[PDB]
Amino acid sequence: GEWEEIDIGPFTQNLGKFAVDEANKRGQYGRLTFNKVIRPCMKKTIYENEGFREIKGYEYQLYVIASDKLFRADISEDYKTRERKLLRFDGPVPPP
Repeated sequence: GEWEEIDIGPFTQNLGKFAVDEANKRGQYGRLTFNKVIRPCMKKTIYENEGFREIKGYEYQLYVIASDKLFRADISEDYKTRERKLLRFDGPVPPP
Protein backbone atom coordinates (compact mmCIF):
# COMPACT_ATOMS: atom_id res chain seq x y z
CA GLY A 1 0.00 0.00 0.00
CA GLU A 2 2.02 2.92 -1.33
CA TRP A 3 -0.96 5.30 -1.08
CA GLU A 4 -2.12 6.77 2.22
CA GLU A 5 -5.24 8.82 2.84
CA ILE A 6 -4.29 12.09 4.51
CA ASP A 7 -6.51 14.66 6.16
CA ILE A 8 -8.25 17.40 4.20
CA GLY A 9 -7.14 20.11 6.60
CA PRO A 10 -5.52 23.49 5.89
CA PHE A 11 -2.36 21.89 4.49
CA THR A 12 -4.39 19.76 2.07
CA GLN A 13 -6.74 22.63 1.22
CA ASN A 14 -3.63 24.64 0.32
CA LEU A 15 -2.50 21.73 -1.85
CA GLY A 16 -5.78 22.09 -3.70
CA LYS A 17 -5.17 25.83 -3.95
CA PHE A 18 -1.78 25.08 -5.50
CA ALA A 19 -3.51 22.67 -7.89
CA VAL A 20 -6.06 25.27 -8.98
CA ASP A 21 -3.35 27.95 -9.20
CA GLU A 22 -1.32 25.68 -11.48
CA ALA A 23 -4.47 24.63 -13.32
CA ASN A 24 -5.15 28.30 -14.03
CA LYS A 25 -1.64 28.74 -15.43
CA ARG A 26 -2.22 25.62 -17.52
CA GLY A 27 -5.46 27.08 -18.86
CA GLN A 28 -7.11 23.81 -19.89
CA TYR A 29 -10.35 24.79 -18.11
CA GLY A 30 -9.94 28.56 -18.23
CA ARG A 31 -9.91 30.56 -15.03
CA LEU A 32 -10.92 28.34 -12.11
CA THR A 33 -11.80 29.52 -8.61
CA PHE A 34 -10.66 27.20 -5.85
CA ASN A 35 -13.45 26.17 -3.51
CA LYS A 36 -12.23 23.26 -1.42
CA VAL A 37 -10.56 19.88 -1.38
CA ILE A 38 -12.91 17.03 -0.52
CA ARG A 39 -12.16 13.52 0.64
CA PRO A 40 -10.39 11.41 -0.24
CA CYS A 41 -6.92 12.97 -0.37
CA MET A 42 -4.42 10.20 -1.15
CA LYS A 43 -0.68 10.59 -0.59
CA LYS A 44 1.94 8.27 -2.05
CA THR A 45 5.51 8.37 -0.75
CA ILE A 46 8.31 8.01 -3.31
CA TYR A 47 11.63 6.54 -2.14
CA GLU A 48 15.17 6.24 -3.32
CA ASN A 49 15.56 2.77 -4.79
CA GLU A 50 19.24 2.65 -3.76
CA GLY A 51 21.07 3.07 -0.47
CA PHE A 52 19.00 3.98 2.57
CA ARG A 53 15.85 4.23 0.39
CA GLU A 54 15.35 7.82 1.55
CA ILE A 55 12.17 9.66 0.64
CA LYS A 56 12.45 11.47 -2.70
CA GLY A 57 9.12 13.19 -2.12
CA TYR A 58 5.38 12.74 -2.35
CA GLU A 59 2.65 12.62 -4.93
CA TYR A 60 -0.90 13.51 -3.93
CA GLN A 61 -4.24 12.72 -5.50
CA LEU A 62 -6.76 15.42 -4.63
CA TYR A 63 -10.40 15.90 -5.48
CA VAL A 64 -10.62 19.68 -5.79
CA ILE A 65 -13.86 21.58 -6.30
CA ALA A 66 -13.07 24.67 -8.39
CA SER A 67 -15.70 26.93 -9.96
CA ASP A 68 -18.42 24.53 -8.73
CA LYS A 69 -16.80 21.68 -10.72
CA LEU A 70 -15.10 18.62 -9.25
CA PHE A 71 -11.56 18.02 -10.50
CA ARG A 72 -9.00 15.32 -9.81
CA ALA A 73 -5.56 16.82 -9.28
CA ASP A 74 -2.25 15.02 -8.91
CA ILE A 75 0.64 16.95 -7.36
CA SER A 76 4.26 15.95 -6.83
CA GLU A 77 6.14 17.44 -3.89
CA ASP A 78 9.89 17.20 -3.37
CA TYR A 79 10.92 15.96 0.05
CA LYS A 80 13.86 18.33 0.59
CA THR A 81 12.79 21.53 -1.21
CA ARG A 82 8.99 21.04 -0.84
CA GLU A 83 8.73 22.38 -4.40
CA ARG A 84 5.44 21.24 -5.89
CA LYS A 85 4.45 20.43 -9.46
CA LEU A 86 0.96 19.88 -10.82
CA LEU A 87 1.13 16.52 -12.56
CA ARG A 88 -2.47 16.14 -13.76
CA PHE A 89 -5.69 18.12 -13.40
CA ASP A 90 -8.75 16.44 -14.91
CA GLY A 91 -12.46 17.12 -14.67
CA PRO A 92 -15.27 17.20 -14.17
CA VAL A 93 -14.71 13.84 -12.46
CA PRO A 94 -17.45 11.85 -10.71
CA PRO A 95 -17.77 12.27 -6.94
CA PRO A 96 -15.31 9.83 -5.31
